[PDB]
Order: sequence, then C-alpha cells, then structure tokens
Amino acid sequence: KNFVITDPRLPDNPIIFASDGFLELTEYSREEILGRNARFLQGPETDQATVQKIRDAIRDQRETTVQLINYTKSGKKFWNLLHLQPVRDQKGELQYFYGVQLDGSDHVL
Amino acid sequence: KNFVITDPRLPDNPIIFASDGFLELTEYSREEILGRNARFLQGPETDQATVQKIRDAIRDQRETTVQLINYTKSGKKFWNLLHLQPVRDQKGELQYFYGVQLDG
Ligand SMILES: Cc1cc2nc3c(=O)[nH]c(=O)nc-3n(C[C@H](O)[C@H](O)[C@H](O)COP(=O)(O)O)c2cc1C
Ligand SMILES: Cc1cc2nc3c(=O)[nH]c(=O)nc-3n(C[C@H](O)[C@H](O)[C@H](O)COP(=O)(O)O)c2cc1C
Repeated sequence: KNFVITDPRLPDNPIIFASDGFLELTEYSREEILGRNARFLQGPETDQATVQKIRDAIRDQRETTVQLINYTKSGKKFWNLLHLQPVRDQKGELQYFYGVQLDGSDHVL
Repeated sequence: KNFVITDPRLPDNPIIFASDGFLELTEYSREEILGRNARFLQGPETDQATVQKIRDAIRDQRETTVQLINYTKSGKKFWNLLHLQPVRDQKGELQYFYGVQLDG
C-alpha cells in the first residue's frame, strides 16, 4: 500500500522514497514529490494543532499516529490517517523517518 | 506496517531498508537483515515453484504478488502474502524493489 521515506539529514526533511500506492492516493507523480516535504499535501481545512503534534513527534524523534486533512493534486479533500516512525542507525543516530498513509474514510475502524 | 526495500544495483539484491512491522513480523533485528537478500525467510516447505515465480518477476522487472511459506527467526511458520514492486529512476533505470508482507 502507501508509504514514503524522508531524509531528516537533508534540508527540510524531504520525501526521498514514495510507493505506488502513495502516488495513487495523492494523484501525484514520483517526479513531482521526491525532494519535497510532505506538508504540500496540506491545505485550508487542515488542523494546525495536528500539524504541531506532527512537528513535535519529529522533534522528539518518536513515532506517532494522527488523522489530518490532506489534498490530492486535483484538490480532493481526504482524511489522511498518518503514522510516523523514526529510524536510527546502529549507533542510535537518526537516519530517516517513515510514513504510512491511509485514507481515513476507507478505514473508519 | 511491514515493508522492505532492496537495491538491485548491488550484488544479491540486498535489503537496504526495513520497517518495524517487518522486524516484528520476522523476529529479526534491523542489524540481522540489512545487507542480506530477503530469501533467508525461506525454508524447507517453501514452494520452489513460487520462488521461481518471484525470481522471474525480478528478472522481468515487473510487480508480482505471491504467497509462500516463510519463517520467523525462532523457526515459526507463516503464510507470507508477498507483494513486490520494481522502481525506476527518472531516466528509466531500475533503482529499487519494494516489498510488502502479510501474515496470511
Ligand atoms: C515520514 C513522514 C511522512 C509524512 N507524511 C505526511 C503526509 O502524508 N501528509 C501530511 O500532511 N504531512 C505529512 N508529514 C508531515 C510533514 O512532512 C511535516 O513534517 C509536518 O507538516 C510538520 O512540518 P511543518 O509544521 O514545519 O509544516 C510527514 C512527515 C514525515 C516525517
Ligand atoms: C523487495 C523484496 C522483498 C522480498 N521479500 C521476501 C520475503 O519477505 N519472503 C521471501 O521468501 N522472499 C522475499 N523476496 C524474494 C527473495 O529476496 C528472492 O528474490 C527470491 O528468493 C528469489 O531469488 P533467489 O531464487 O535467487 O533466492 C523479496 C524480494 C524483494 C526484491
């Protein structure tokens, strides 16, 4: 299904890997999204308290699961059930982050 | 949940990334699997015809979805619903394979 990998060691933690399900989910091409921060999926109705929560889980470098409003390339509004997981190397060094994305409406339970 | 990514530019197509779900699923640590080809999950009652199928999809550089007996570290049997996906670069060269696993 849908997942991405970001590189926090790079400027602004860009997406550096994107699965086919993620492209299908967002209506974006892999060219369009590699090198960018995932925040591009956010828009007007997106709750900032939730974004701050994501900002906080990333700062602390801990995993989390949230539900926030995202937008496809064509402007379609969806609940993104978003799970983050930090990844450290063999010496406890943060190397990446991973994200698994779900359409919350397709998965209300 | 469970996903690995492999590099087919490197010899023996090793696992270069693994999600925690795959760690939890297979009972291995990230250390024990990075740099290794995912075939170590295979074992004695694993269908070799299913293995040749995977090996075909990899050579053909196309996606497949198969199901096969795999083994956790402690030697526990599970039916692995395995989906593979080839990944090219912008100029069309094969750069990665990704895999999603399900306990069937
Ligand atoms: C691995 C990973 C995947 C992410 N996926 C999404 C996503 O699918 N949708 C979204 O709105 N934000 C996603 N984010 C969060 C944004 O990339 C960003 O971290 C968040 O908006 C906080 O950044 P900001 O407050 O500076 O804008 C993801 C973050 C990470 C680390
Ligand atoms: C990304 C990826 C993930 C894979 N995951 C598994 C797996 O979970 N279980 C398994 O038995 N084989 C898995 N394989 C297949 C083996 O790594 C290998 O391709 C298969 O054994 C055929 O190669 P071989 O005949 O040379 O061993 C995966 C392959 C790739 C490319």
